Amino acid sequence: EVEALEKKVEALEVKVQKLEKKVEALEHGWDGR
Amino acid sequence: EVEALEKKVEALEVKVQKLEKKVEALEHGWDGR
Amino acid sequence: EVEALEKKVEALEVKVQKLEKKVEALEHGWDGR
Repeated sequence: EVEALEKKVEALEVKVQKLEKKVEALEHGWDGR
Repeated sequence: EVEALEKKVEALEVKVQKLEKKVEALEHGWDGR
Repeated sequence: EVEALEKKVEALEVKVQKLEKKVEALEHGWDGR
């Protein structure tokens, strides 16, 4: 259970980092995004 | 503790999926968003 | 392990709340964002 939760949490960290990059690109208009 | 963490992690998955949909809509301009 | 996971989950909640605010601002154009 705990190890599986560690994996789901890391997966969420990956998804959140991607969202952060995409949101910063939209907020700042980077490269015309 | 562990079961409560499982619930919080699932709640985060729900919030992250919603954010992903909203961000993709903004990035692609779907339906004028 | 479990307490460390509790901390990572709270950190994710903070990041997700920030993303939600930023996305709502972009979706609604708040304050010209």
